[PDB]
Amino acid sequence: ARHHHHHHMPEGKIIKALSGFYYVLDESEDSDKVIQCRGRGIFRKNKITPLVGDYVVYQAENDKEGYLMEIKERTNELIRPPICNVDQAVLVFSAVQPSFSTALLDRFLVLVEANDIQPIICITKMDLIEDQDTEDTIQAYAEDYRNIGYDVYLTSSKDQDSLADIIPHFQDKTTVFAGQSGVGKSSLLNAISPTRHVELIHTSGGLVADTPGFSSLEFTDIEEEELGYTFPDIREKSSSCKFRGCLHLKEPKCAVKQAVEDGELKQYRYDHYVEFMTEIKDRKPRY
Ligand code: IUM
Ligand code: IUM
Ligand code: IUM
Ligand code: IUM
Ligand code: IUM
Ligand code: IUM
Ligand code: IUM
Ligand SMILES: [Ca+2]
Ligand SMILES: [Ca+2]
Ligand SMILES: [Ca+2]
Ligand SMILES: [Ca+2]
Ligand SMILES: [Zn+2]
Repeated sequence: ARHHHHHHMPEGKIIKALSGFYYVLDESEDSDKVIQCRGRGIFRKNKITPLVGDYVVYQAENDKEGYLMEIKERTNELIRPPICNVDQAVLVFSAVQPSFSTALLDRFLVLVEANDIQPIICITKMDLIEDQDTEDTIQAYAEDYRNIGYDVYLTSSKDQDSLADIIPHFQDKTTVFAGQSGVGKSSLLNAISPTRHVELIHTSGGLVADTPGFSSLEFTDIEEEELGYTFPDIREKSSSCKFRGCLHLKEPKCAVKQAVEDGELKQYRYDHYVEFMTEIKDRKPRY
């Protein structure tokens, strides 16, 4: 028979943090159990605030609140919402209503990439396209981003609500939704179907944040030499640039610029790179 279950140091993930308690999901036993914990019974001197998404060691006894013992090193941390250890971001945009913008997509991609997160791309409202030229343009963009190496899912509004092709990605990951406010929120609600503080919702074998990420798109923490790494296409071509640390702006014998000339890198990707570079540089005085 089962006895003394509570005399070990189990591990779990913080899925909710509210009013002085931390709710820890523990999948490591036949049970799916959520344990209400205080952060205080050990974990100091160590003033670090626990965050939703933290991987923790905790202790808990029968019919008593638990206590966080140790917070594991964080792989990443978002500021708004305050969450950490995020594996993936589903970036949701509309094909029409409003018209799809590679500029907007590329900005979100940079932010996700710069936070050590894997982007997944979702273009919805495909059902609202009547013009064949509009359909062809969106299919071409989708193939472009697939060729860069992203997963790209084209969905109808009242259909994508099912999230059929996205759901498989949730398993054993922590995921956030971001992108356009309208479609991003509606897709997210669809995902987690059966200010407030963010929670992770346990669904389809993984965790999904109940608040959109990346609500502000400033590049404040990104430096000029770091930007190219967030464009996998530019990043890979940068190996062939003559000068080391080439920023792919006015340098001669730049492989990135040559690739754009040849059609090996999309013109719009490079155009956005240069635009974002300018924005980064404009933070500071120039000499
Ligand atoms: O996974 U990293 O820098
Ligand atoms: O996960 U890395 O370069
Ligand atoms: O997920 U990336 O370069
Ligand atoms: O996950 U990466 O370069
Ligand atoms: O997943 U990658 O470069
Ligand atoms: O899997 U790769 O660049
Ligand atoms: O998995 U890779 O760069
Ligand atoms: Ca622009
Ligand atoms: Ca896929
Ligand atoms: Ca709740
Ligand atoms: Ca590389
Ligand atoms: Zn270059």
